[PDB]
Amino acid sequence: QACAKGCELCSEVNGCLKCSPKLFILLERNDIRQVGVCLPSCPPGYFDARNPDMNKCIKCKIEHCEACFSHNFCTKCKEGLYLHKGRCYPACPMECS
Ligand SMILES: [Cl-]
Ligand SMILES: [Cl-]
Repeated sequence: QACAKGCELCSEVNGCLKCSPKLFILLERNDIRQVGVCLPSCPPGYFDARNPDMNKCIKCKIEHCEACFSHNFCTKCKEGLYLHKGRCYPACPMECS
């Protein structure tokens, strides 16, 4: 008992579905069935979404994006860039040096 270590909610087929709140679920949609792992931190280019119940790694390979709510779609760009449909756009508010 009870699931892969660190896993709270566990499926015989898809593996972990909800990690304990310490950890971050990574859901690698690997061909073809989906499999979850529980990680202490997310892999490169994943944003780590924290929530009171749970944490999750969300793919966020968006240049100059600070956060993604859902897979590769930015919900907050770095200061001075403009966010439009999940992407980040310069310019660039005194002057722009
Ligand atoms: Cl990163
Ligand atoms: Cl923004």
